[PDB]
Amino acid sequence: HHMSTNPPPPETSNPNKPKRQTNQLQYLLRVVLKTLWKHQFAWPFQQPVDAVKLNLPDYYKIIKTPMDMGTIKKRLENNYYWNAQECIQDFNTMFTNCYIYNKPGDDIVLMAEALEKLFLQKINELPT
Ligand SMILES: COc1cc2c(c(OC)c1OC)-c1ccc(OC)c(=O)cc1[C@@H](NC(C)=O)CC2
Ligand code: NA
Repeated sequence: HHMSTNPPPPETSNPNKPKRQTNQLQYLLRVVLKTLWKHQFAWPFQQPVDAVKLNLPDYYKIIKTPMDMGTIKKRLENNYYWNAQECIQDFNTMFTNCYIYNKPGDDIVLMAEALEKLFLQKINELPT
């Protein structure tokens, strides 16, 4: 009777949202996102959590601000962001969602931690 569904994905396109192309946002796409996207642990993070497919009916009860690298990649390619901080916040939301939903010893958490370490190493060099 009652089907579980996924929420609409986060907005990747809004012509009326203020947006800029900055050196920092270019670095976030060409260096930061590119590095994490190709990482051996990227696969769970390359698209919204599909709670229907993965049989996680509780995921979107716990995680109220979903984020993932597929969304971030589209945002960067679509010039969705006003500043680097908005994009950094999306990465932080993605990692934090994983830590919140799962338990500290879990494989998925180990994966997120490795991606986060690389992320922090790259944003240490954010230009400007
Ligand atoms: C049945 O197979 C899978 C099922 C899930 C996940 C997953 O990717 C590792 C799977 O492998 C395809 C899974 C995926 C993504 C998550 O966040 C990105 C998450 O928090 C959490 C998960 C999963 N939880 C854990 C502790 O790995 C639950 C659902
Ligand atoms: Na947790």
